[PDB]
Amino acid sequence: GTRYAGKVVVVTGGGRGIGAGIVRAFVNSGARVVICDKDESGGRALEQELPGAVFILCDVTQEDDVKTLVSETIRRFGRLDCVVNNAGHHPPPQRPEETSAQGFRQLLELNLLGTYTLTKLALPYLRKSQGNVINISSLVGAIGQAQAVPYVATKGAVTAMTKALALDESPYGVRVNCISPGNIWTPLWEELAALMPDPRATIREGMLAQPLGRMGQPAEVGAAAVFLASEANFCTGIELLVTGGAELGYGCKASRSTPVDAPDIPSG
Amino acid sequence: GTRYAGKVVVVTGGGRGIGAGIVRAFVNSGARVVICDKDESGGRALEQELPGAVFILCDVTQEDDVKTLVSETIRRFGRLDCVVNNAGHHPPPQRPEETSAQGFRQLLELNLLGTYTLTKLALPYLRKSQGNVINISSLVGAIGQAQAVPYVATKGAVTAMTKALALDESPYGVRVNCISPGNIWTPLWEELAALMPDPRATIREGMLAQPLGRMGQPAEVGAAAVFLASEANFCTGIELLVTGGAELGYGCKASRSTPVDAPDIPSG
Amino acid sequence: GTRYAGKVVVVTGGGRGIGAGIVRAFVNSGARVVICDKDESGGRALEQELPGAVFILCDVTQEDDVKTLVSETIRRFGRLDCVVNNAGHHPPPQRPEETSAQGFRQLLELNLLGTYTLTKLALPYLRKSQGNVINISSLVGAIGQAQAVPYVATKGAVTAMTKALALDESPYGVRVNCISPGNIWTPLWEELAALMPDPRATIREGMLAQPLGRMGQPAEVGAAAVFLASEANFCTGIELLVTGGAELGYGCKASRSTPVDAPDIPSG
Amino acid sequence: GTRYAGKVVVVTGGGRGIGAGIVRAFVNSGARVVICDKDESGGRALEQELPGAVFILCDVTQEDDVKTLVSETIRRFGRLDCVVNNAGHHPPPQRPEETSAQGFRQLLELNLLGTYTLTKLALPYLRKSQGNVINISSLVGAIGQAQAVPYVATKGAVTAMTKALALDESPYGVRVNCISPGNIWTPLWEELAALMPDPRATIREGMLAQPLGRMGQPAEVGAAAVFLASEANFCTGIELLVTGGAELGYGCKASRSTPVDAPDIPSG
Ligand SMILES: NC(=O)c1ccc[n+]([C@@H]2O[C@H](COP(=O)([O-])OP(=O)(O)OC[C@H]3O[C@@H](n4cnc5c(N)ncnc54)[C@H](O)[C@@H]3O)[C@@H](O)[C@H]2O)c1
Ligand SMILES: NC(=O)c1ccc[n+]([C@@H]2O[C@H](COP(=O)([O-])OP(=O)(O)OC[C@H]3O[C@@H](n4cnc5c(N)ncnc54)[C@H](O)[C@@H]3O)[C@@H](O)[C@H]2O)c1
Ligand SMILES: NC(=O)c1ccc[n+]([C@@H]2O[C@H](COP(=O)([O-])OP(=O)(O)OC[C@H]3O[C@@H](n4cnc5c(N)ncnc54)[C@H](O)[C@@H]3O)[C@@H](O)[C@H]2O)c1
Ligand SMILES: NC(=O)c1ccc[n+]([C@@H]2O[C@H](COP(=O)([O-])OP(=O)(O)OC[C@H]3O[C@@H](n4cnc5c(N)ncnc54)[C@H](O)[C@@H]3O)[C@@H](O)[C@H]2O)c1
Ligand SMILES: O=C(O)c1ccccc1O
Ligand SMILES: O=C(O)c1ccccc1O
Ligand SMILES: O=C(O)c1ccccc1O
Ligand SMILES: O=C(O)c1ccccc1O
Repeated sequence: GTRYAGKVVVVTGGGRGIGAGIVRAFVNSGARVVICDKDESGGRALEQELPGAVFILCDVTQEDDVKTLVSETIRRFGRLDCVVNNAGHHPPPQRPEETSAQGFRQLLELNLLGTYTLTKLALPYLRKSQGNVINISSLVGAIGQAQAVPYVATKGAVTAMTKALALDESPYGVRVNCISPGNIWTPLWEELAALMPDPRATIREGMLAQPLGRMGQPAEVGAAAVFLASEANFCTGIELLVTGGAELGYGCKASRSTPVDAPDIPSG
Repeated sequence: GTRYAGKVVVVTGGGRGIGAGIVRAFVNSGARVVICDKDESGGRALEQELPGAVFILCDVTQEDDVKTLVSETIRRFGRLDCVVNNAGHHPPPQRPEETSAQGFRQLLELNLLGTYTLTKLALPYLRKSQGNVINISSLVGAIGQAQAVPYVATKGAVTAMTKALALDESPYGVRVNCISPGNIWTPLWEELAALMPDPRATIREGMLAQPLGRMGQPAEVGAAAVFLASEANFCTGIELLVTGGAELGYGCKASRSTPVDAPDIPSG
Repeated sequence: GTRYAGKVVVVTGGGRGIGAGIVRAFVNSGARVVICDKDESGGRALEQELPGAVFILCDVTQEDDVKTLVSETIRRFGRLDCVVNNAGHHPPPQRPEETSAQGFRQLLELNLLGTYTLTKLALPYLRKSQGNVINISSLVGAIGQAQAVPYVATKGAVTAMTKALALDESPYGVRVNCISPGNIWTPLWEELAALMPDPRATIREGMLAQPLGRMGQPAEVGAAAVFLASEANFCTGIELLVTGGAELGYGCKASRSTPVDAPDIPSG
Repeated sequence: GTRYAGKVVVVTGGGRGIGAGIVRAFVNSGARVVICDKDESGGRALEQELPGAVFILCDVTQEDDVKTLVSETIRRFGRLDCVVNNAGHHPPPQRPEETSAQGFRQLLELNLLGTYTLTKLALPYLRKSQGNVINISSLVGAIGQAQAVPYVATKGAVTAMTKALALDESPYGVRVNCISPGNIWTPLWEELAALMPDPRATIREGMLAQPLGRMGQPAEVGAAAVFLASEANFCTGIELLVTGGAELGYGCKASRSTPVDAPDIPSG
């Protein structure tokens, strides 16, 4: 592959799940990939497996880690063409009264402000390279999700901030886009399902949520990212849905504790 | 009620279902309402029950009926303030290979071109009154629907044409908006459910499609219409969703004939 | 007016601008309105002018102020039917490198977490009343805005969180919706324009941004809010646009420092 | 290139403009491309220039031409993997009173029913190949356009029908997606600009409509199409925007004949 040959790419949270999918997709396209992750285990494993992937330990909520990540990427590689803000977390299901403003704040540090800080520090270099930014939002930013008020809020923020940055940076030719994956089968998905009374039933409901009848794969988000960076030169501020059609058509939305009348009083 | 007192309102398909809901809502607001319907039974009944509602027999696919409707409304009432394009039909479920281009054309005559013809003839009078147009689209125009390719297409057209008209008519101060109802309990809904092997199970799936756990009522669309005409003077080209939240969150979207793997191969 | 008679309504930032528009609209509908504002001047003025409007000093970023606001509203009035989260701020234009993570955080405290905290504390009472929540987001949450990365992000968060809450609260019958105003002529708009080299030229560009050719008024957002609370019982999780059509059609989007070729090389 | 090697692709309107962009992009990916066009000049030229591109004369509004196109593609190539419905026309600017129902109908035959007829006949073969459909809609389907009520309506229909087909065809694994290009520099764009009093000023306004400051190219839509067909296996029913950001941020929307007050009465 040569669609992104020699470009320098930073992927946050690139050590597993969707981030690793994106890392492999960019390596496959010929890029130099800086894996940024707070966990050294998965990243150093990719670094050793994929030459041209390199691991730099970095928590994106720690402003110094991000300055050092950026500082090292330029020092080590002389340029920066693409930033894929992927580091993010989804808490276990929580009703609104089970969330705290403190938890919300911590989650904004990761999902939103981490994405913002790396982008701020990266923009002077992306301007020189006429690079682009890719943020990994989520479909629930667009249509909501049950028991995930903080998470949904951070993803609504990422998608909107992507459009704001696209306007601020178009005078420099720097594109700024986001991918909104639906249900992607990842360790995070697996870890969350394992907290449920019936994990496999929960995973099954995850697959049935798509007209296509399955969850997506990290590789498929990785292809979407490589397309945005390498072949979508007239795309900026877009929200690319990788969702298997989950947002389409009617479905079972009234919840298992939601009072529903019998079908003889259909409209109350 | 006085929020729309003495304004002259035309409601197509106003003889039953959502159209009658809208007719009652405008009468309640003090308007003069011209009920336009191809069926005389339901309309003349409203005309007799509601003074200030008046029935004019008119098939909106028949250009002469629409010229005569418009011609009679001005002759009889001297002005035209509001056109609610509601006349529309939803065919029984049909797979794509069960539709014909002829059926599609007939359905466009009603759902789209009927709305277009009345609007064209009404605009010279709406310009003088600084009136507005309200089109009744559907949520499936926005998110699709199974087994309804022609219907969905006509509703995608209505929603888009609403925005085109809003731009063409804003120099005159004529607002042009649409309501996109989700599942509304109406005779049409009832007639379609009755074609199913299990009508009440189908109606129940209709109610479960909403987080609110019920279908909407015609009166609730009627309130939305009266709000658009009488109190939304800074609204034009909007799509007002009356859907009970159907478009929100994940749901059961993989269809009963869609191959789905077991939850041990979640992503294929 | 009687469309919301005797319901108890809290409006944050109700002391001027859009908040005061909403306060007057609910008072006009017959509600008991608790004006919540951090500035006593504008609120106490409304409290004295409008009986049935009452002012309670409260900064929504101060968790104790919000507990006390909620505690006093129930103690004083015995119920809570409607929360209009309107308190919000738009900073002066700032390029991305002119924003700080600290400023972003402060802005999230107001625009997002203030809305979240009042909603959390209000929900137990809204559940009993089968009330509803109305958040005042912004159109730029949906389509972005130049030189406003933090602000846009907080409004993307508000709009998404509205959908998350609508799902979490539909089992209780509590609707949760937002209004996304476009350009509304308010003191905040005036204050921001006054920071510009040519205020009136800037205000003029604000009016030209709408096909309707003007900015909106607070009263028009107030009507939209009263409609959501009092007549949109089948609406939840919707984004109601009060924008004068700003999001429609093509416009002048390439910025005054954006390199644009001459029209003989149209596509680069 | 090998991303779509040996797949059989039909591109309607493939003889020039965006269609030819898509044809070259698929040929470049290794596909067998059947150029379908009503004009033989541009298509036979591509057929001779690009081996593996083949031209079949076909007007998509003529049901027999489409049956013969489909019949010949299978007979000649034994399979059908991808249908790119691109044939479409944009009439010169027309106010609503300058359109006729007849013109509207003719435009629906091309833009909508042509897309529908080829898809119907192609689906039995796409099911066997687990192929996909790509419709070329337009951004104005989503946000409207001035003086283009019929055109906008047909494109609203194409985008919605894409979602309906995606639901109907997901049980077979057949993806169905659309691209919504903004302003793309093509012969059609050039022909329309040439009808204006100042063509180059009009082209310049076309470029300024994008934050990126230029129009798109056919090659860029071609890349988007090849991505949808060859690498977006978890995408169905999506609307991929190729618009240079035109839908983002505020712009000059109040039209040159739209009454606008001076900036001392900003909100009427
Ligand atoms: N899995 C899904 O279905 C899904 C859906 C929509 C969006 N997303 C988004 O995709 C991204 C990845 O999701 P996933 O399922 O692959 O997650 P994951 O948990 O499987 O992997 C996330 C990676 O990010 C790293 N990370 C976490 N916090 C970090 C921090 N502070 N600094 C640096 N690295 C950090 C983790 O160590 C891990 O390697 C997230 O932003 C998530 O919100 C996922
Ligand atoms: N019912 C729903 O759930 C639902 C959902 C979304 C949109 N809608 C739309 O709302 C509108 C009304 O739906 P409904 O369920 O109330 O339907 P309905 O069948 O119950 O009533 C429709 C009315 O329109 C009249 N009509 C039909 N064809 C006409 C024609 N050619 N000329 C004049 N009048 C004509 C009928 O005679 C009838 O009185 C339609 O446009 C429909 O697409 C309905
Ligand atoms: N003006 C516009 O064009 C526009 C457009 C879109 C959205 N909005 C939103 O509408 C809301 C009001 O905007 P506006 O133009 O009327 O603003 P404004 O400045 O004119 O009034 C805002 C009010 O909120 C109060 N407030 C501010 N911070 C507060 C806090 N921490 N606690 C309590 N009260 C607080 C202020 O004292 C003031 O009374 C904001 O949320 C804003 O983002 C405004
Ligand atoms: N140019 C733009 O800015 C733009 C923007 C949005 C969408 N689009 C869409 O993209 C498509 C192509 O646009 P373009 O600008 O490249 O147009 P174009 O006029 O430059 O080329 C269109 C091609 O389609 C062919 N065609 C027309 N009618 C046909 C018919 N009945 N049967 C078969 N072939 C037919 C023409 O002969 C021509 O080769 C259209 O569907 C258009 O609506 C274009
Ligand atoms: O849809 C999501 O955003 C999501 C993210 C991580 C894990 C499970 C999920 O459903
Ligand atoms: O959702 C619709 O458009 C609809 C319309 C009429 C009848 C049943 C329906 O689901
Ligand atoms: O569009 C906005 O969100 C806005 C809000 C406050 C002031 C000016 C504005 O344009
Ligand atoms: O935006 C469009 O759909 C379009 C299509 C063809 C020509 C010019 C255009 O603006």
